[PDB]
Amino acid sequence: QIIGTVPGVEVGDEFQYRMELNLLGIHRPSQSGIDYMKDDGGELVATSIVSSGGYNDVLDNSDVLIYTGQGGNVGEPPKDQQLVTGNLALKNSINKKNPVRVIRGIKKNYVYDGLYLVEEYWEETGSHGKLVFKFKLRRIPGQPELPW
Amino acid sequence: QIIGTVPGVEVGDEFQYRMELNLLGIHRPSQSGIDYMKDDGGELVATSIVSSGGYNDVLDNSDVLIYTGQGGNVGEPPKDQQLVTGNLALKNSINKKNPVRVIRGIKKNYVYDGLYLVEEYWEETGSHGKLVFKFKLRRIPGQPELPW
DNA sequence: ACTACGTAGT
DNA sequence: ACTACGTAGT
Repeated sequence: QIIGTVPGVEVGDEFQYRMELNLLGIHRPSQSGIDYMKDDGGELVATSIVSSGGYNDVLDNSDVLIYTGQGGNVGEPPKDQQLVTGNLALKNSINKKNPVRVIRGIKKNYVYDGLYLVEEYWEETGSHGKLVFKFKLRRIPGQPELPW
Repeated sequence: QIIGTVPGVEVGDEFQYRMELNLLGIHRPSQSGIDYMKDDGGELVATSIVSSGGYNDVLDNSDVLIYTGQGGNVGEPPKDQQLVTGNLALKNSINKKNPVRVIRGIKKNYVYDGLYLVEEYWEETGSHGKLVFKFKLRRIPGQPELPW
């Protein structure tokens, strides 16, 4: 479990499978969009996220990404998302200011996008009355650009 | 889709993931235990099976393997297995006498076991009143032995 | 749409 | 036990 850059993995590197992300220490979960670990202390912090067509993420070709919290049956019946696990880790990552690897799903299937910081999160009341989290992430300046 | 030996894959070769079986043309399905294809004609025939702790397969260290049909919620509520798809392909493979690759799940995760022929199948009435298929497969003589 | 002898992590 | 922004094939 490593925070920040992973040796031998360059911005722009592409992968066919989630399991390659795991083999290379980029992103461990087989399906989950958020990976996290405990820091110096009991607190969870996020290490990497995957945005691949789930959940109405907002990805333009700018430095800012809006990333939807996991769960609540968003993207069984609708229910409130919960500030635990990966959602809570992303939140905590706001205070820690730790880098977070971002992998983006591409319609060969995944690209490493570089490091981002989580700048804030908020709650939204979906079209169903249920809570959804949104995390605003900003790419750290100085990284190679990606074409899209 | 190839019947029989796959170039560069030796009896005794091991693999961590089902997806490596697929990449190498050993076994295509991501989860399904039976892979099949159409032959000269409209008929399905089996090309490979995976025995990995599902379904009460009978695997001793002999040349004969008893392989359970798929479905029926065996290994939702219990229901009759059906002679279609992979089950039907294995059955048809009795008449075709075509080789069938056998991969065995090992408690790094999978081993290629060599080629077998399907010699017969039968039906069994499980402890639930529902039908289950059993296929008897016999390893073709002349192949390297595996330790167990 | 839907079946599937998958997987990792907590 | 249970969650999960997986997958391939038909």
